[PDB]
Amino acid sequence: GILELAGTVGCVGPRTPIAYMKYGCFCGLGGHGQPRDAIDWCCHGHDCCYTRAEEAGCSPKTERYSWQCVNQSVLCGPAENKCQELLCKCDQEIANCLAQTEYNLKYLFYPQFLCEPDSPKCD
Ligand SMILES: [Ca+2]
Repeated sequence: GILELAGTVGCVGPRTPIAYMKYGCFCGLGGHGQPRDAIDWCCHGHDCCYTRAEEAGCSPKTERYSWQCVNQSVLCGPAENKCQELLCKCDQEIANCLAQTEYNLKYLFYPQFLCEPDSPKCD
């Protein structure tokens, strides 16, 4: 859920999870176009992961799962069901992806209407 997502990102990265609430073309609700930078690419991959999760009958925004932060690393506990395993994997992935990125203020609160119609395909 959003709680785990915020927590996992906060656990590994150098900045507040809120820094990615509205950034570039993909960090934030929905998203399309050309990912503006490394951070935006992390969000694109995360959007893709969440979509796969949603198609599997999971609820990315609220489905709770067990995890732990040890030495700034996300540990996904033994998953009970597939959805818990998938979501933790998704959040763990974006948290790791964002950890070594540089933040570009020009993309903070970037106007979504400037984002192109075509987006990169999901893996
Ligand atoms: Ca998004």
